[PDB]
Amino acid sequence: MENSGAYTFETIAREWHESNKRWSEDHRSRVLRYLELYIFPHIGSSDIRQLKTSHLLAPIKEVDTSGKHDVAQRLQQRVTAIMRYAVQNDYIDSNPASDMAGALSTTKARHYPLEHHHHHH
Repeated sequence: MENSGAYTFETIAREWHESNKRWSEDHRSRVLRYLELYIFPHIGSSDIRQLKTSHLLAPIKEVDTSGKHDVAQRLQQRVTAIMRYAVQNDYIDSNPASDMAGALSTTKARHYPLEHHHHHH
């Protein structure tokens, strides 16, 4: 990229998103403000190349306590997914969130998983 910058956590989310995995992206342009603030509340002082383990989940637990606990899962999935691409691009080397809120309540069976091979742009 000629214009050096925007290498942050923001653009990495766009990278896999532009292949279109989910909808409602039109709204996200504005929602980004609300999202960034609440997804990185106590951890918004760190760089993408310096993420930590599930200790950062503590402030996210706050909204969980409000009874809106389902949103926390929707939030965490971003950092969990992106961090996997981060490891696949090997620019973080290690895996800070190896679990990150693994097993919420009701565990399923997952009989013959498919989530082990994915490649299509």
